[PDB]
Amino acid sequence: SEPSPYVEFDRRQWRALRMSTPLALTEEELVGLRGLGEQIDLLEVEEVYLPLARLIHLQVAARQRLFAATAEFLGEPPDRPVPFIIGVAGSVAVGKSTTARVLQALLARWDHHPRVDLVTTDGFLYPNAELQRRNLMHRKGFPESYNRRALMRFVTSVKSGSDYACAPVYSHLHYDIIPGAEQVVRHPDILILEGLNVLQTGPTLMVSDLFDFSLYVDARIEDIEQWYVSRFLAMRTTAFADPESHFHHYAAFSDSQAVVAAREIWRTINRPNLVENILPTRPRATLVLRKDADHSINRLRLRKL
Amino acid sequence: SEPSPYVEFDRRQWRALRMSTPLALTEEELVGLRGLGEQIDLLEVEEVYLPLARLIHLQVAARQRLFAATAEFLGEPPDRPVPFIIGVAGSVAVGKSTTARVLQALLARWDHHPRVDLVTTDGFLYPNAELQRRNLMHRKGFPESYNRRALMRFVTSVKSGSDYACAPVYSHLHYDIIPGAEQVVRHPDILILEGLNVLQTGPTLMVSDLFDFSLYVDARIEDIEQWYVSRFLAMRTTAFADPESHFHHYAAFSDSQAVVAAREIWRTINRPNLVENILPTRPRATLVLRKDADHSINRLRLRKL
Ligand SMILES: CC(C)(COP(=O)(O)OP(=O)(O)OC[C@H]1O[C@@H](n2cnc3c(N)ncnc32)[C@H](O)[C@@H]1OP(=O)(O)O)[C@@H](O)C(=O)NCCC(=O)NCCSSCCO
Ligand SMILES: CC(C)(COP(=O)(O)OP(=O)(O)OC[C@H]1O[C@@H](n2cnc3c(N)ncnc32)[C@H](O)[C@@H]1OP(=O)(O)O)[C@@H](O)C(=O)NCCC(=O)NCCSSCCO
Repeated sequence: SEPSPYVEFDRRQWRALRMSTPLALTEEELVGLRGLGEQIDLLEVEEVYLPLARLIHLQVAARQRLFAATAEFLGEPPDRPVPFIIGVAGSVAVGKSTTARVLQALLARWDHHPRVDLVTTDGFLYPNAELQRRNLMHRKGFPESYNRRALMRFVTSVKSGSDYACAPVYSHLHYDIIPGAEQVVRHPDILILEGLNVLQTGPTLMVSDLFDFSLYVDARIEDIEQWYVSRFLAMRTTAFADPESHFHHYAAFSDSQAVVAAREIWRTINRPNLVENILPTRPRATLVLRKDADHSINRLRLRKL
Repeated sequence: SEPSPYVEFDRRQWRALRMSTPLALTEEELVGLRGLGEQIDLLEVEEVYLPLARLIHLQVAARQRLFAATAEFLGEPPDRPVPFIIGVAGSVAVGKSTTARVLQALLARWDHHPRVDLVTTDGFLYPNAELQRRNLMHRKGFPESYNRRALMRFVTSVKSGSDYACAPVYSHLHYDIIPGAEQVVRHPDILILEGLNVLQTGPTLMVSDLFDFSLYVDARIEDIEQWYVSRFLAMRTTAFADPESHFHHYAAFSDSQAVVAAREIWRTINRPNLVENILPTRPRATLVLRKDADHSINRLRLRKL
């Protein structure tokens, strides 16, 4: 009685689209792809990520057909397909990075055996020096803190079938970009771009306009704040514990101080960014994975149109 | 030495992509599709619109393949394809409406014989009453003067394979929407949406996100002002001449007054709208037809990626 471009699913419903897709991941390999605080088990990989993987390959061939028509039209000469670009977006601490890692492993282990790369956009973040100069240290993560010009070049270069294309490297440990570090990407079959900012749209063409498929990992804003604070507290004995950690001073905080500090940074930087720039981007993602307070994925929204 | 998602053409180059596409339009039929002030001849239809028509059908099949994958995935039941939506955008008086009419006739006369409809977005303009109430009479044509909610419904409804979907009707003569008038669209093979506003992007999903192909008819902003003023002067003896014309008072203007009036409305309403909302939309169109001062199409920009 009122059409929608979306189709909504239940884990029970989605679970059924797996068909007879092979589970090529061990419980040992899954654990190494897992992020701090993530609750993902093989059952979810089976129940949720397998159908998603199937759907994606179905479309990788169908999309390769499209560029064929434009090629047949322009009447140009291949054997090297157009890379299939996938964008993964989500809030900080919502688990998008884990989702991206699983998705890569799952896709790379497919009969025809593709070359699946994964690049995180934080490598296109301006160096801390440039941020201070632009007065954006307090806005790290916002669309302005990234070198969107460079990011666009990279993706354009890769999808154009460039032989070699490389990107800068970000160190979460040093909270800055690594001097002289490069991530090289040579003609991949599927490139996964993961970032807070990736689904952004605008006046000029943007990276989002070059995606062939996009995932938005969603959760309740109040639940993410919890995951964030939790992770923060747990990093006192892991990352912050390292002397080279930029936030080594946090390691000594007490459960009490830590929760305060964590909440401050959240409502001050991460929350505004989520509400203002990331969330407004959800409507356009191809697939939206809605997570529950327990980190469990129980609802899925697919773009049929 | 720096990739781009576009490919630029010369009329000579583009002219060559026609291959052996049949010219099924008479010089008599072309004239009836022509707009006041337009200089389009069969040569241009042959030289420019024929390759474009070929390219479009190439992609209509390739795109139908894509929805097939999503269908095979969801494992649903067809014989009635997903309508192929084409958006045509451009400034007022740039000729987009003529371009749209030619494109429709050209496409509808193709071997397999498709059902090609054409809807103009001005029918989704709020009635003059609603505009006055919202204080937008001076902003007729801007994105806010349209009922984007209704427009989105319509297109969504049609692409969903709706049996019947209908739209309101706008009268250029009465400068308002016709009471009780409906344009009915029954499961078309290709729906062409033509409007100033169609390529607009935003926070939520928009009509532009549902297009499968888009044309942007471009020209020099200074040349359009000329075409506009010219047309205005010529409408004194055509449209404005009719007693029922909302702008019947303009028919009596002298060449002098008319040019003044025309220029006022231009720099006041149409130009701002062009610069502010329409032009910023060009980068995203699939095909950009650049017209020359003589109304001739001499350059084409295609989105390869
Ligand atoms: C730098 C930036 C923009 C990075 O955004 P991301 O999208 O990468 O954040 P996300 O939550 O997805 O983190 C991705 C990975 O990066 C890890 N990570 C994040 N921050 C740090 C860190 N400081 N040290 C070590 N690892 C970190 C995080 O644990 C994930 O690892 P795994 O999934 O393998 O377990 C963001 O963390 C930031 O700094 N935002 C504003 C300032 C801020 O939040 N400062 C607090 C610093 S201590 S708190 C925990 C990280 O926010
Ligand atoms: C109503 C609106 C938004 C319509 O925008 P459109 O995109 O349809 O304009 P566009 O230039 O593409 O016109 C499309 C057709 O609509 C015709 N047309 C435009 N205005 C009128 C009119 N007032 N009376 C009769 N026909 C008209 C025009 O000649 C085209 O016909 P053909 O291609 O078959 O020869 C626009 O004309 C408008 O009113 N804009 C702001 C106010 C304004 O410009 N007022 C001046 C009124 S007299 S001047 C000539 C039309 O601007």
